[PDB]
Formats: sequence, structure tokens, C-alpha cells
Amino acid sequence: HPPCCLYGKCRRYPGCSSASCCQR
Repeated sequence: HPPCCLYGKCRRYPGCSSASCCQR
């Protein structure tokens, strides 16, 4: 799938899983 943080639609996926990037 993309990076974890891109387009602003929330993925907690395939080795993000430190990167929250949903949260503000």
C-alpha cells in the first residue's frame, strides 16, 4: 500500500506502527 502518513486517510498497516499519523 503507500507510506503510513500520506493523503491524510488513516492506515495503521505493514510496518508503520510507531507512526500514529491519525491524531493531530
